[PDB]
Amino acid sequence: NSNICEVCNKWGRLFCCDTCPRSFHEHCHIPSVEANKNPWSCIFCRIKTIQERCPESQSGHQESEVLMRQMLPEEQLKCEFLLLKVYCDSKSCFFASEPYYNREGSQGPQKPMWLNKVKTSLNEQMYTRVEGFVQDMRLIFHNHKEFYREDKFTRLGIQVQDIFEKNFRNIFAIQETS
Ligand SMILES: [Zn+2]
Ligand SMILES: [Zn+2]
Ligand SMILES: [Zn+2]
Repeated sequence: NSNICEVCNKWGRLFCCDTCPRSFHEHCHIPSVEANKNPWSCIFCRIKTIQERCPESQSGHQESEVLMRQMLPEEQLKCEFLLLKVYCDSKSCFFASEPYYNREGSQGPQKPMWLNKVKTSLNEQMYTRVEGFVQDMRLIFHNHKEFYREDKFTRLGIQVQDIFEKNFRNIFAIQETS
């Protein structure tokens, strides 16, 4: 197994996957690494299994259809993995915890949103469709763009949104377009 957490790239108390060489901190893995389960398979392995069981699940899809899917076990897992892929980027630190807004010439957003709030919402099964999860994720970056206006710090939101959107297209097998 790897000697660092796959998500945060630090050593520490790590749990090792039995079917691939990745390792995780307890709360870096999503869902949080399970108490028992020998062997244990990480979320990367579980996602790969879905694809292997149904190769046709990788044919192209329309975003509009994906968003309307109910949050059954497989779509729940896919959103957990997409969330994890965002946390894997170090720039996710800016969007992880609850923000506050006091900047001359800007007003805070009507509906603040952050990664740990989405994490909790997934854990507590508060989304009924894929749409609910994707809307909250996109709202994080949209709030950031709006608040920071012409400050160059707005680019952090563009960067992390791009990581989200690429991973969304990959995980849910969105039809490639020009
Ligand atoms: Zn970690
Ligand atoms: Zn694994
Ligand atoms: Zn199939």
